[PDB]
Amino acid sequence: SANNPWTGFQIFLSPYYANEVAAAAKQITDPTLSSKAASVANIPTFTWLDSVAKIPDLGTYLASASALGKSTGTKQLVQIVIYDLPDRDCAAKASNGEFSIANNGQANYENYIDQIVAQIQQFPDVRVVAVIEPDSLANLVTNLNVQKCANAKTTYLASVNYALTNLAKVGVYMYMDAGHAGWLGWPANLSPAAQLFTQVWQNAGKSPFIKGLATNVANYNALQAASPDPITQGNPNYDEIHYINALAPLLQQAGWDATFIVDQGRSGVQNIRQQWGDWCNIKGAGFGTRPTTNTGSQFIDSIVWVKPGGESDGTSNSSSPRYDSTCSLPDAAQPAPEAGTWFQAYFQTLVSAANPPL
Repeated sequence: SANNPWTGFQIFLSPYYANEVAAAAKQITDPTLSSKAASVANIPTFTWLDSVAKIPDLGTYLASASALGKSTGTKQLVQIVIYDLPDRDCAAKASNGEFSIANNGQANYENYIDQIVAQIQQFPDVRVVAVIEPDSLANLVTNLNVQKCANAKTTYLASVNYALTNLAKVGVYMYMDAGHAGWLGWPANLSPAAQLFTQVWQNAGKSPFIKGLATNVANYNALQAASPDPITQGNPNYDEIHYINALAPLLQQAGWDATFIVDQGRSGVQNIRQQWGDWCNIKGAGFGTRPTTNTGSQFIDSIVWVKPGGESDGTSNSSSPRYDSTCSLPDAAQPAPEAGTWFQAYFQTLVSAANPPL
């Protein structure tokens, strides 16, 4: 499209990920690998607003970005993930969301959005790009047979709508999560997905700030695969570019000339999964293509690092109340700590296996 949110902006680097990476790099004993690891702090990632407790951090990042812009002569851009739906991750065996549909989930989520908007409103000289609710709408395409998802459908739609409608009022550029090629990219899922995303876009007023969709968030697919990963058998859309090429025209027909961003933060190593749906701490993952607007596709505004590589996807301890057995599969790195917390061994392998090399 004409307006790529990233062009002409300097991405604000997460200080939290920078601190995690710096602390991680000094534990890496090999001096050469340690310095490659340290350099990861210079690679832009998305900050996950996975709870209300993260909202004050958003405020600090906006204010810091505003001051950095002025100190360096640049316009700054802060990258966030909106990730706090009630009954979050409805098809998972476990979720870490603080809100539940049964306990005023929708009102509580609206207040979470209101607090985010109230921060963003104070810093108009900082641009914000937001990924909207990973692991949400995609479940409403393929997983309505999951009773928790069926029961969450109206709340997911209403809450995502509230986020889109109100973040648009403060000029946030938004990409709705849209799963990945092995979820919604199956040819038979493309039209139901397009119908859902278009309805969501319509309900939120077709705001031009709703730029399109984010794919491969927290996943491991190739953007452009040299040869199909065996996990993809039966799906001609075996990588993200095939998925996006197939989905984009369906959105365009509805009057939404949507563009896309693609997570590649853990895509450096292909052919590491036994089944395509295995998502938790996949062993042997490497850092992938660094974020860039040089995407190789008319439809793709940026390759991004949404999931911050090195933060666990979930614990492998079956005694945890948050335990999801996906995290104990043979292709999941174990033992693994609780979701979101630092997983040092996994980070070190992400560095060692980075492709392109760091």
